[PDB]
Amino acid sequence: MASRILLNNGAKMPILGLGTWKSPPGQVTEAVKVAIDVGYRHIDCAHVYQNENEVGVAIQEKLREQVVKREELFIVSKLWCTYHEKGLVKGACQKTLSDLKLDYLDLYLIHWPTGFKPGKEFFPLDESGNVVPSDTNILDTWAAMEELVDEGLVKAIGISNFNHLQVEMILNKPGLKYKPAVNQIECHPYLTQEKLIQYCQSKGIVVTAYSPLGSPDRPWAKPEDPSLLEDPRIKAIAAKHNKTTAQVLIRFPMQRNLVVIPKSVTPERIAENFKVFDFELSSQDMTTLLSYNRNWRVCALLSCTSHKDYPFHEEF
Ligand SMILES: NC(=O)c1ccc[n+]([C@@H]2O[C@H](COP(=O)([O-])OP(=O)(O)OC[C@H]3O[C@@H](n4cnc5c(N)ncnc54)[C@H](OP(=O)(O)O)[C@@H]3O)[C@@H](O)[C@H]2O)c1
Repeated sequence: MASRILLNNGAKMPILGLGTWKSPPGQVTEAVKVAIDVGYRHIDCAHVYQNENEVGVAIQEKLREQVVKREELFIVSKLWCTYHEKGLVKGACQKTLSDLKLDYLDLYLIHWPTGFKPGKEFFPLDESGNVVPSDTNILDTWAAMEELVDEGLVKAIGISNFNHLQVEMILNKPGLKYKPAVNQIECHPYLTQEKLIQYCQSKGIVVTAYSPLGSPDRPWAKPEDPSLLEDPRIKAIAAKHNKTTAQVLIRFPMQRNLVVIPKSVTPERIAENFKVFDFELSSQDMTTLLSYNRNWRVCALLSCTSHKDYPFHEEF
């Protein structure tokens, strides 16, 4: 297990990163400082998480203290759905850069394939509760992403939550200048994603697995829901290897050649989650974990199921 994967822009991306969705702003600065101290070199961020300024304070302190050099960090952020318009993309990227205290991102993703009406609200609603869409299509948003590469604001661009047809749409774009480097998708033993991963990998697109622990802090959790960290079958694999259940759930995507971004704000767990480079799951263990698929999603963007570009009607 090598620590970085080569992307199609020629850059190397650390295969383990720290997630920041739901990390409270008064805890995420310490979380990111601890993560960099214990070896993380990849941080996954987004404007919609409302905590980039505090993530940026941590990054800046570790660069100032010379704990790490900027070239050794791999910082990812995402363009929110209300900024898909051509004339809004650069300013969205620059606001994220200003918050993170950076002069470039290593990777900038389209957060969802669905564009929404621009404005202050992240989920603009009609007087009945549906998301109000944008008419911009995702090929014109991709052209605006390509401009950020050519202006030096980002080293790589990619996509998130795109289905196979939508990835194909970008790959078949007339005049395509840069292929997506990454598709960041939900992936864990209850949503194993075989077909979409195979597709992306065959095209040289690296897949990042989000919610690898099943997001037990997601807002909309219902106790009736499946729980990866408590699944006795996964606890038994961890017990066999003398590791924690979370460590098995992080190692699993790594052995599928995925990048993985577990979130924690707890210092002991941040350190434990990084100690996954010293054991191997067998092929039998990997096949067993894959057999737990149930097509269960943490993140289904339920307010957007009539948007033309909603990604999850599609088999994959
Ligand atoms: N592209 C997208 O649309 C999208 C969507 C969802 C997620 N993401 C990205 O993926 C990251 C990871 O997904 P996620 O935040 O949904 O959930 P996750 O990483 O699956 O799970 C995070 C939860 O697990 C807990 N935890 C972490 N390590 C643990 C351990 N060793 N033992 C027990 N519990 C542990 C955390 O608690 P504490 O924090 O209290 O320690 C937190 O409640 C996000 O933070 C975000 O960066 C992207």
